Amino acid sequence: KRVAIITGAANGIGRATALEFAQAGYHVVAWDLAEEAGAALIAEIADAGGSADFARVDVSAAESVEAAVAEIIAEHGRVDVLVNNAGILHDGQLVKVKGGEVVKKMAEAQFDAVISVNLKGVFLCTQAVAPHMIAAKYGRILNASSVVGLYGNFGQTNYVAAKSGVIGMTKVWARELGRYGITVNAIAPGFIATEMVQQMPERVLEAMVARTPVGRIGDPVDIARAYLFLASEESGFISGTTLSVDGGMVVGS
Amino acid sequence: KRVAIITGAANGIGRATALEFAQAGYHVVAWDLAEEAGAALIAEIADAGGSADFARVDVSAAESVEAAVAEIIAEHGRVDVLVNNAGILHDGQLVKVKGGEVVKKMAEAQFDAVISVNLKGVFLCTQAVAPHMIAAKYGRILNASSVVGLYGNFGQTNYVAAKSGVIGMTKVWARELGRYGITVNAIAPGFIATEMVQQMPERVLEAMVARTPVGRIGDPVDIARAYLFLASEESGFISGTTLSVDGGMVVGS
Amino acid sequence: KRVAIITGAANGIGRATALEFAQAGYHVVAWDLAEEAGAALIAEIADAGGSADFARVDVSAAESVEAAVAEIIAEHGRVDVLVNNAGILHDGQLVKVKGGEVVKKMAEAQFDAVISVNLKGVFLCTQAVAPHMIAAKYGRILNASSVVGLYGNFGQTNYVAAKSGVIGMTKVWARELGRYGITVNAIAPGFIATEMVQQMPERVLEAMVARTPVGRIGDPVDIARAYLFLASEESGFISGTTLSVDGGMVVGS
Amino acid sequence: KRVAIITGAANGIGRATALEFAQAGYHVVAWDLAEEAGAALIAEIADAGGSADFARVDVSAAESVEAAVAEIIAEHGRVDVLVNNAGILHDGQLVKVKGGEVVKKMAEAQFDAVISVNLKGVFLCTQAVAPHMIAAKYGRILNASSVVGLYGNFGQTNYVAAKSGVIGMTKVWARELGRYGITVNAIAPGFIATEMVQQMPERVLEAMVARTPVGRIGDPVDIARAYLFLASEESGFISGTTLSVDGGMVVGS
Ligand SMILES: NC(=O)c1ccc[n+]([C@@H]2O[C@H](COP(=O)([O-])OP(=O)(O)OC[C@H]3O[C@@H](n4cnc5c(N)ncnc54)[C@H](O)[C@@H]3O)[C@@H](O)[C@H]2O)c1
Ligand SMILES: NC(=O)c1ccc[n+]([C@@H]2O[C@H](COP(=O)([O-])OP(=O)(O)OC[C@H]3O[C@@H](n4cnc5c(N)ncnc54)[C@H](O)[C@@H]3O)[C@@H](O)[C@H]2O)c1
Ligand SMILES: NC(=O)c1ccc[n+]([C@@H]2O[C@H](COP(=O)([O-])OP(=O)(O)OC[C@H]3O[C@@H](n4cnc5c(N)ncnc54)[C@H](O)[C@@H]3O)[C@@H](O)[C@H]2O)c1
Ligand SMILES: NC(=O)c1ccc[n+]([C@@H]2O[C@H](COP(=O)([O-])OP(=O)(O)OC[C@H]3O[C@@H](n4cnc5c(N)ncnc54)[C@H](O)[C@@H]3O)[C@@H](O)[C@H]2O)c1
Repeated sequence: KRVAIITGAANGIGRATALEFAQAGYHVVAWDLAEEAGAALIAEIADAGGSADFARVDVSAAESVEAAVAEIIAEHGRVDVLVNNAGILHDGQLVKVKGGEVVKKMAEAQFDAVISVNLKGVFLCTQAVAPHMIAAKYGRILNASSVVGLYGNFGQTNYVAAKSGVIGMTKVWARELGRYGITVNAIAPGFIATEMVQQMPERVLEAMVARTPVGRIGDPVDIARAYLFLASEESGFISGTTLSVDGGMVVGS
Repeated sequence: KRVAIITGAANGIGRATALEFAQAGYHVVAWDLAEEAGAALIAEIADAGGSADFARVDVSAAESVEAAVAEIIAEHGRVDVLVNNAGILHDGQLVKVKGGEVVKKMAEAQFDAVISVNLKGVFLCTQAVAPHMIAAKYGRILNASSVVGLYGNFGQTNYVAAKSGVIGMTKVWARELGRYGITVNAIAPGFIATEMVQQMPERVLEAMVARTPVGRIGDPVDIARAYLFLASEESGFISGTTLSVDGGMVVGS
Repeated sequence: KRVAIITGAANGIGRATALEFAQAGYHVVAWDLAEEAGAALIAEIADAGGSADFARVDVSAAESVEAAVAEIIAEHGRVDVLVNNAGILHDGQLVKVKGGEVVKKMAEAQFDAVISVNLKGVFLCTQAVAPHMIAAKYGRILNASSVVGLYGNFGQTNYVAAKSGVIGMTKVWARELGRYGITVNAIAPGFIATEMVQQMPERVLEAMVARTPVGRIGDPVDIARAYLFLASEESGFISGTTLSVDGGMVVGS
Repeated sequence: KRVAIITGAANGIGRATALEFAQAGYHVVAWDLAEEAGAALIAEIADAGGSADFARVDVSAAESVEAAVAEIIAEHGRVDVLVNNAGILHDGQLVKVKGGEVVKKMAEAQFDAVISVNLKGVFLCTQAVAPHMIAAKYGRILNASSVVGLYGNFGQTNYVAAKSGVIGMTKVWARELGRYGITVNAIAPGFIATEMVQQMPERVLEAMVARTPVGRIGDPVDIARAYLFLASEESGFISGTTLSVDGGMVVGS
């Protein structure tokens, strides 16, 4: 069993990814802040007869991430795959104006928070697993971007900055780590039925479907399967790329 | 069985993709100009326990394409998949000057021939199977682009025009056909050792590999499995995209 | 006097560009199929104290292009700038299915004619001018692409193929011709108020503006001033790029 | 006189941009940390008969930025243009290895410092001028990206993240601000002859020119001119775009 670390595993796309990798025979190491959801995931994988650990790790805390990787290596001796999927949102206009003045603007903290998890988290986790991958002459680095990182989107300064930034780091690490048997790719999901989207008002959802050529909101499973494909020992000639899984949706103006 | 049309099936990437889809349990229809190699493909397929047909088809000839699609429908009733992989190269600088005179230039015919096969052939083939995919409310269209369609390349005015335009058409068709259960994607391969590439000077291949982060020339098999994955019934939320399989290679200037 | 060839000069963007370049002090050579509007353009340029010639040229016809470049060399001894702006539209769905049958489809000739003018024509004009730019060790090649070359669009298989493909050739030629003092660039306009556009249903034009961030249809002079800038002898470090002038409009799906 | 804020104005591209805007008749407010160099710039602009102020502003510090904008509005009543050109570099591999042993890795504070100036600072500055531009129904936001944000680059994890992220933020702001007469664009310079590049070894510089189609390193004035064009009151239909000024250079792997 190859070992795969999936961050943000306790919910949504990471939950699906975690499940898919386990069913495929990976030993899954699941990272998240959400401990109850974490244990629930493990219960789900045990019910499906898979092999996996859960660990409470903050991807944006260097000391937390370093300690987590050391424990994996001491227990299992290898990290084959890292999926950097942990994320957060705090949308809002740069400045929101009505009646001759600013009624709201994106809080400096809201900006910093989203960058810390969605950009800096990717850097920390990858930096931490890389030396092991190099020594093993193998690895798979898989980074969560977004369709929104390609086109931009209203109200998503911080989130777009992070997710376009993640594609950039993916291109760098592709170049640096190839010569060591490591590939580095990103995935850019469209609208996916995780909890945020499933809570959207009725009119907004059906417009989102109408704007999507294939005719639906995507499922976490769609992305999980995409990560599994990219992680294959047979996907050694795929590196430095961004695979869109967005039902053909392009974010109009 | 699901039916997959693979154009340019007789050699290289087409041949591997044909062998690959039939092994996965598709019924393959192989189209190519090269009858001898086409027949041998079918033989190899049938010996391995697969099912396939070959037909001599010039993808650039509308009448040829239309008849061949009608034959398939008459025999098998369906077209689940089309891989538009057939292509040719005829490289050359736009213009080559010396002694104050043009001494060589990309001939009109050689511009036209690459356009005809690599661009127009993709249009004709897709256009012919499209109505059958619509009625069945299911389809997979898969188009052969190139890394060089992304970045451009010295000496390839014609090939790059075709391969960049193929991505354009991929985006249109995704828009037009998604409503009918059809996805439309492209693959853009990097350096892949087909016949011609295998016969390139050792020194040149070495420099090509040196420019490739994962550290080798690619194999037809790398591409074959990429189409297979995009062609999956479980890959229905991937559409309008360009999947790069280039080992991380970026064509620098 | 620097000499600038403007193709499709009789109307729309081309007409504004010729007026613009002549006002800046270029000697303009206007190429178009439409002599009536062509000859009037020159009259107006002359009225304003500028310098310009008109020639009836089919940019898709190699002989007619070659002869016309020769005539310019014989008269003026030089070509400093070529603006490949000549274009045509013939839209339509790839196929249109009803009653279980194809009731309309993009005709082979529709596809071909747009490719011929919008892609081939750019190749022929650039090929014919290039040796003179090479001898002079100076040149500016400027290619008409479209916002729709970046994102694709419903109903535009042919137009998108050609415009995405024009960007591809722009990248090749930049690579081939830079060492001779020549830059090669493209512009991708959004919604611009030329003939057909100005005649579109008010309600449709209103929808198009609503999709445009800066809140209006563009004007041909928006484009003409962008070519002039790229054409500048002080724009010699811009090459291989695609300048978008689209008011921030992104063609949603 | 329109008012333009140029950040990182004391050296390199910022200095040339400040001089170019002054010569165009803008009142320039130059921002930088480098005070002596700040005074010298003002003295240069005075010698050329222009109008300009210098202020010591750390773009990464919210309090400093908002105090600086408030002083501009109190003194001049308007901010027409912001060029966010300030930047820093701290290069190095994610993980540097020899002997299957890690000899260096990108320090966390190294990652954080570059993100702080090159990404967050852009967000702070724009956010600080934007309400005034909205009130006035006019504005030009112009963000410094890099060719490296397009293709990635060995040893530039932190810098590429920032510069690719800046492009993302550019796309968000285009969407949000267009309705108020405000445009938002990025420029992506190639290799430009500022101090760092100028200090490069002979052999590395040679190869850099060799790999640049137009045959030289760019000059800061190349980029100054491009910012000026994009900031023109006649460039109101240019928004949401990234103009490359890189001499046709594409960063090979
Ligand atoms: N779902 C979408 O609509 C969508 C769209 C586009 C792109 N994406 C990408 O897919 C990724 C996951 O999206 P999602 O929809 O499943 O969201 P999600 O909320 O369902 O899951 C995020 C998980 O990450 C965890 N998490 C958060 N912060 C963390 C930290 N600092 N350390 C560790 N763990 C942490 C959360 O607790 C949560 O379980 C995102 O990073 C995003 O970039 C999603
Ligand atoms: N192999 C590479 O290095 C590489 C790289 C980048 C892109 N590609 C591409 O992927 C595709 C396959 O490349 P390949 O390397 O396998 O080339 P290939 O020469 O090995 O195979 C091409 C096949 O298409 C057939 N063919 C040609 N013209 C035709 C026509 N008019 N009608 C029908 N059939 C026809 C040929 O007979 C041949 O069997 C190509 O179209 C090309 O666009 C290849
Ligand atoms: N105007 C737009 O809305 C728009 C938008 C996006 C991209 N473009 C591109 O910019 C260019 C100009 O578009 P436009 O709106 O000004 O359209 P237009 O119809 O007003 O002008 C087209 C001109 O090209 C000429 N022309 C056509 N065919 C020719 C041939 N074979 N030889 C010579 N000359 C020829 C026509 O006579 C006409 O004068 C087009 O090539 C188009 O691809 C335009
Ligand atoms: N010149 C090149 O080779 C090149 C190539 C690509 C992109 N760029 C980009 O264009 C921009 C300019 O590059 P340059 O080469 O001209 O750089 P430079 O180092 O010459 O100048 C950068 C300026 O920013 C100032 N600065 C730094 N931190 C600051 C802070 N926190 N607050 C305020 N001011 C601060 C510096 O003192 C300096 O004057 C950069 O942002 C860079 O991203 C440059």
